[PDB]
Amino acid sequence: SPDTSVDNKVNFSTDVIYQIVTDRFADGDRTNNPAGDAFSGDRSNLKLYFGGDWQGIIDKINDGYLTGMGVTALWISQPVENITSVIKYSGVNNTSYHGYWARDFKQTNDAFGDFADFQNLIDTAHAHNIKVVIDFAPNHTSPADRDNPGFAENGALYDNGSLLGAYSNDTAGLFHHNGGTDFSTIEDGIYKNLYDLADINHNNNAMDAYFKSAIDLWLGMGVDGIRFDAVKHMPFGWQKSFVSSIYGGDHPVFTFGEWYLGADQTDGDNIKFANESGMNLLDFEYAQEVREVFRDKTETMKDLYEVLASTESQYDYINNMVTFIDNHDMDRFQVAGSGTRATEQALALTLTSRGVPAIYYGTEQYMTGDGDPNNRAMMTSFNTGTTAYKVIQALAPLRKSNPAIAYGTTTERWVNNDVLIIERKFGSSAALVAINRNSSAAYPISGLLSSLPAGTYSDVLNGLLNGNSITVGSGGAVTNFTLAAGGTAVWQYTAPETSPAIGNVGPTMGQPGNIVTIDGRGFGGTAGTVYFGTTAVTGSGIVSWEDTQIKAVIPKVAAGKTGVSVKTSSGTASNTFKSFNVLTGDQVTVRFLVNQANTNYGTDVYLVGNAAELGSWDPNKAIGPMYNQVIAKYPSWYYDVSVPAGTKLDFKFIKKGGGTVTWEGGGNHTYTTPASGVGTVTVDWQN
Ligand SMILES: [Ca+2]
Ligand SMILES: [Ca+2]
Ligand SMILES: [Ca+2]
Ligand SMILES: [Ca+2]
Repeated sequence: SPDTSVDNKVNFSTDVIYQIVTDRFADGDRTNNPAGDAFSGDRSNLKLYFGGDWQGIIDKINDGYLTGMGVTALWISQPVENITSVIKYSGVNNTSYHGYWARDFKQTNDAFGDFADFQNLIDTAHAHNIKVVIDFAPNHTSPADRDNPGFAENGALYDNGSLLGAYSNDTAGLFHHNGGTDFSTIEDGIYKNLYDLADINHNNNAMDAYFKSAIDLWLGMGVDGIRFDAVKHMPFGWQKSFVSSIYGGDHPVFTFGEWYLGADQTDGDNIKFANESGMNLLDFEYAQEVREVFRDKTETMKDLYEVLASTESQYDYINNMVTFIDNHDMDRFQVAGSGTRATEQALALTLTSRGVPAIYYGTEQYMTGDGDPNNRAMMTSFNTGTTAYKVIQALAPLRKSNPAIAYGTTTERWVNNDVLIIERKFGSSAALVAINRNSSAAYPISGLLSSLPAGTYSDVLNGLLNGNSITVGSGGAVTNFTLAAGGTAVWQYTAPETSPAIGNVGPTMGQPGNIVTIDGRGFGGTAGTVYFGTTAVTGSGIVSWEDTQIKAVIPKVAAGKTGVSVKTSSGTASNTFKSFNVLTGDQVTVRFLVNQANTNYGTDVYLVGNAAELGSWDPNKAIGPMYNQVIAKYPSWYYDVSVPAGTKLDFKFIKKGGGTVTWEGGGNHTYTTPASGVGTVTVDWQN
């Protein structure tokens, strides 16, 4: 099957995701509706269950509402069994309608449906060439008070109905007992509770095995992708080990996490997580800037382009960014009393930009509402006639048919404070997008250049947003035209590639023997070579080959980041996909601890070692800076690190800072890592 097939679970940049809060979308089965104080019949209390369920999603696929839009993936509320108790929070009864208060990750939330309902949703979606993404929240269970067991359900955790433990009587050490976080540092937000949510201890072997087992069940039923909740509040090392076990399992899938960023904020740890964790990220820098430019008018088109360029240079895998313009935690894009063209233009930009676009349910019906839970009202209408519906219908399928939009580079061709003209290019295909946010003034466009070959191009939107046709001359020169007030147009050209061209490689990280997927154009029908760096993969090591997709087995090659490329059976080479990170083997998570390592202000302890996962003795690739506040206290330091299973590691600790790099004295430390799960090592500093 080709790169655009619904069967391609690891690469999503040809898709458009529709994000559904399950309880708030469509009640297709009133018999699974919660009863009593847990249900809001008149929808007065938006913290209660309203009744939306998987059957309702199934109905809106079959009757064509969701298919009519060109949407090709559905991202749904965490499917797992939640607590069924109603919690009073400052006078207001609250429920698990949102799906984030888990108690059994191996059972369904019966409000949404049973396991047969879930398999039907998967089946109806795939049958319509729609992928299914689930929220997954392994950070915590549910609200709990350690010193008052009676509150809620004490954050209890069941395994197929059998109680592994609760917060108040936690003899196995399943949870952290370190208080609640004040969000003051990243370390503080990982190893402590988020509000009153019982924080899982993933340095526990039973917890590592539990979540690996639980995710495999959902992936076994055909789930195509995972939205990891709260990735800022779990150890980076555990998450890298966790997604490496997915990529090495039977069901490699696209994964991405939520790492919130505020407006005008960039964060080095966010960047490092997106580039090194093996998991991708929701693109908050893009989302906040688009909101500023179109919704709030607190930035201009020039500022928007600057963010497009700075995200491109800082993120290694820009086609994996999941872009959006709002979600279930922000104010709705549509502001009561504003017009709808801001929504329309923001969608048009997002649907044609690099990455993986995601649309929050009801965006296309101009739903309004500020803050949680007002931004989670019941879907107001299924009107397929709104301009926004038709904008998505027109432009989402371009991601499947034009490889410039799914894979291509991004180049500004014209920019002032109100107008942005952007070109996407991939080999012989290209797309040109023009947007004028000024609602009372048209702008003449003169001397615009493009990569479009000569001829006359009609607007893909056909004037729905006051766009126009253009005439392109010899050198990609675009004949003078006027971009109308509020105007938005898309012009495109797609041509069959003749040279092999890689658009994406998924997953982005893997140990030898994993199956990776290479998507692009012009690979030929018959098998050729795949080049992990300088080493060739042919014959047995190619699982399947065709013109837009190759599946291949990672070869036993030096661990570390490397380029991936293909040569056709006619000996023709491709471009190289940058920074594929080969692992040494399967991963475990080890907590490394070092004592009596004192430092002055501005100097941090780091971990170096022999395996690539430990930097290969490069203090430039050292792991850290380590932590010293919560799990263990300065002058003790600790860090949770993804390292190869069953492996004799040699390592030392170092002290680096503004210039100086101090090394550990004596001989090396040595440790054989576990064959599965998680581990720990405690060492003394050596002067
Ligand atoms: Ca229902
Ligand atoms: Ca249909
Ligand atoms: Ca945590
Ligand atoms: Ca600003």
